[PDB]
Amino acid sequence: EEIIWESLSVDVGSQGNPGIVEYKGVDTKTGEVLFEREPIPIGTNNMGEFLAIVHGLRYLKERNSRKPIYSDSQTAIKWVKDKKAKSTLVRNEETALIWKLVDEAEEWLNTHTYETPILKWQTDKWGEIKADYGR
RNA sequence: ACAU
DNA sequence: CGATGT
Ligand SMILES: [Ca+2]
Ligand SMILES: [Ca+2]
Ligand SMILES: [K+]
Repeated sequence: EEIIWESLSVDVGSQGNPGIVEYKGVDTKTGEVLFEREPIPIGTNNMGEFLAIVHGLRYLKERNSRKPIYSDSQTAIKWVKDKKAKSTLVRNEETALIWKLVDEAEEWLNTHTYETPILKWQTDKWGEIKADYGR
């Protein structure tokens, strides 16, 4: 019902889907960019949404922060909860990098603990998530 | 249908 | 218009 302003917000941006993928995390309150991943040559929107959440978990754990993470992605929130990214993207030579990152993110989830609430950003009521790359 |  | 997902 109410935005939790003391939080981290994440989003993906891409050129094509599948296509070049990047992601970033921002302070929900100020918009300050806290991390940004170098573009990955080929991935999907949902792989990027997933990697952004997991990177957020790692970022907050390293800093002993109990802030929640917002994502607008129903898919990525579920994949994190399941510790399994059920992407349809072909695993081939071209997609090796994104798949390595996804595999490594799952591996981290399977070897670490966290209490970070992962919250759905309600775009229809609140506008675009603060980490949005725009049009 | 809903979320991107 | 297309694609990624539950
Ligand atoms: Ca998003
Ligand atoms: Ca966006
Ligand atoms: K659809």
